Amino acid sequence: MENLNMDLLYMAAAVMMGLAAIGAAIGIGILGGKFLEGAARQPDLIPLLRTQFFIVMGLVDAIPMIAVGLGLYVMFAVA
Repeated sequence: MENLNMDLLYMAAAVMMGLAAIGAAIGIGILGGKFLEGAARQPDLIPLLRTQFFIVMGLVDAIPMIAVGLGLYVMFAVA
């Protein structure tokens, strides 16, 4: 109950920032890897900046899961 509560809040964060933060990780990797291989043959002036949008597309993916996993981790510390 008290134990189950810490179990609930633990596995909640692992379903949360497990799921998205890895989806983030691969997309920064996939998209931002390929998108800079667009920037390379071009100058790295303009399409280096669009390549930001893509690694950032990844960073935002993990953000609400790491902040909710933070809220779940602080709630674990109470429980």
